[PDB]
Amino acid sequence: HLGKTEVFLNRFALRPLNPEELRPWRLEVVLDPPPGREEVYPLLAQVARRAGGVTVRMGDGLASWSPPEVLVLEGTLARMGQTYAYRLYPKGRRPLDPKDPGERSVLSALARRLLQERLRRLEGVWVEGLAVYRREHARGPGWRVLGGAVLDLWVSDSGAFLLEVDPAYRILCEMSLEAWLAQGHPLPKRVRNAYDRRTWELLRLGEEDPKELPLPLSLLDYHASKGRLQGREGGRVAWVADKPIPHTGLLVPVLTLEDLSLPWEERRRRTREIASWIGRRLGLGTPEAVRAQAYRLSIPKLMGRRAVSKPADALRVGFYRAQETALALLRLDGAQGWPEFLRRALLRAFGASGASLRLHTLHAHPSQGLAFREALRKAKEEGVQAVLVLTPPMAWEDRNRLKALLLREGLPSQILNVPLREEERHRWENALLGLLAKAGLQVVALSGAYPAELAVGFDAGGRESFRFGGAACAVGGHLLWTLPEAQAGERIPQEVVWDLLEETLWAFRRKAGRLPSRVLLLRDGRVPQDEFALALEALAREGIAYDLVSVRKSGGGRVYPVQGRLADGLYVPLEDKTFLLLTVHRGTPRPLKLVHEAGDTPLEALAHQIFHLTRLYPASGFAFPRLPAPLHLADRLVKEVGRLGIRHLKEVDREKLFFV
DNA sequence: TGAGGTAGTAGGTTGT
RNA sequence: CCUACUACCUC
Ligand SMILES: [Mg+2]
Ligand SMILES: [Mg+2]
Ligand SMILES: [Mg+2]
Repeated sequence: HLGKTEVFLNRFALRPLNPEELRPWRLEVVLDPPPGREEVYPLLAQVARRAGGVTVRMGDGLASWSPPEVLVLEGTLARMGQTYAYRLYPKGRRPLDPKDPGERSVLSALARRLLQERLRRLEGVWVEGLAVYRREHARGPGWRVLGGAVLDLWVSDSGAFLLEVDPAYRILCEMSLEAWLAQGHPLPKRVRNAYDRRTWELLRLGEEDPKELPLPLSLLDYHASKGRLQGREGGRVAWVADKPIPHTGLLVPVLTLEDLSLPWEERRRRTREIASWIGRRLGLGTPEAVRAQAYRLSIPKLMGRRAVSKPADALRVGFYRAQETALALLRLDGAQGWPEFLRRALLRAFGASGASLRLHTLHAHPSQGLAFREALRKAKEEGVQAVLVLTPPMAWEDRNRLKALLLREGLPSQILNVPLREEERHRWENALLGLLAKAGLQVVALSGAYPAELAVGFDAGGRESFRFGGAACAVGGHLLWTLPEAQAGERIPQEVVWDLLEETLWAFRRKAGRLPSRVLLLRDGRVPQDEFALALEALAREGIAYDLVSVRKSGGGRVYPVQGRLADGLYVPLEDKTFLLLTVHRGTPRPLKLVHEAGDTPLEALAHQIFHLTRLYPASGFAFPRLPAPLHLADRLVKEVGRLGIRHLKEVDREKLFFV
């Protein structure tokens, strides 16, 4: 199993803190008028920033790595109107212990402030936050592309600086939203006001006069009175958007699509060079790239009717559990009837599978109106389970409407763009897999022994002020989804998690004849304090064992091999109850960083299962998703519900995956 | 709307 | 940490 290797990650070990840095200067803060119980953290922190030097926040005070005699121990900070005045008092020096978690926390704070305060005063270039840009990758007429490392410098257990490096580019332009438009470039989709820092969604140009424009004063007079039209020359009008709003000599463009990924090996090179450079110029010593041992993991045994290397091959071999089913066709283009090949391809797959299938054809059209909805009612009534939609590229709005309409009839839909050709294999072969998943068929499954019988993933909606908390089970070592719950933010209500979970327990109970022994709980991103409290409590009582795991996409940094190829499916244990995974294999892989939040399973065992769940995804076809099937499924569910409403999911079978 | 990835651009979860 | 969108590559 454990085909052990050794690969170092994009971190670096540097000189151990000196005695002085272990004894930071302590200061006291006297801000009058006294802040509100609620207005402290953001204020008390902007006071340190104001105080100058490498100083951070120290609980109810400040802590510095700079002699008080070079700080601004008096001044006045302003936050949200009120102008409170501050006053620092030098109050000794307390020794800090890196061995302690709580103490080390502030030292690492100072260390980041150090890195920022010392990088800013280099003859180099910009320093946008944690970022740094040495050279220039390109300098076209109107745009400039500078390249950089994004950095972080913290303190370890032993008390030595740790410097994490990761190369990154930046697209910055000089020309105005007018000189750039006159230079001969199409209208951007994003603009940022040059008096402020707020941005807009540039909709069009205004066929109106600046001076004679009626504002809610005079348009050209507004920006004039505010002294914004000095040293410049406002051009023509422009309808920005949040309902339009007048605004082009004052606006600036946000370049993105207009006007290259770093090669895998050519990235680790620039990573070390930037390190040698940041330690040499900052007097932090010779960077010792931190290496770690990895483990090649067991290959997944994905199996249709017969074992298979990828879900797409399940089309010529057969499905894992194909039941009798009938699909439908909806052409929003000209012609009628299934294309010859899409039919041959389906009958073969269902031939192999052994189940019988009947292709239908909807002789209706959306434009008919309600006549159209009954065309569906009749289709469903005749036994149709899912419908393939051949239509030229639709608009987002028209797309959701049609999707939502069919769902209101209990018919998931897989869209496929009419400009189609037989030799576009991957295209329509995936279209079929996606249709079939939506129909309720289990394309492939996993052969093997896994610690948990049930695997559920939780995520959170998007868009509008509110989100949708949602989860989706995976019965036995078939997949299904549950009815989501609209919530205020990203934290999922404690009893909402439980109820969502309970549904998957009971789903499993329906499939097997018994409650699960053990469940694998996968939360997308960080797991807000105690959002799984009520959940894990219950599982305990009900005598079913568990494992919670933060699956984080960002923050896994990089991981390069000491020498040779980078193997697919590396298990890279890090600290305690936390490890990496490079679950996939053009650019440079971004490893997932998992964190065992509760349970007693060996990390090696979790990593194994998690990695295997990767290949369980139905509409994947010729490539597997980066995270586990359940977590990836919860993502899309949550996404589509938030996209086109929860109101439609009412009459939709939970075993049908409409969101894929 | 074939799907997966990584790579940009914004804006901003939770709990400092 | 996450929520989106856009562009390139790949089967
Ligand atoms: Mg999330
Ligand atoms: Mg997500
Ligand atoms: Mg799909």
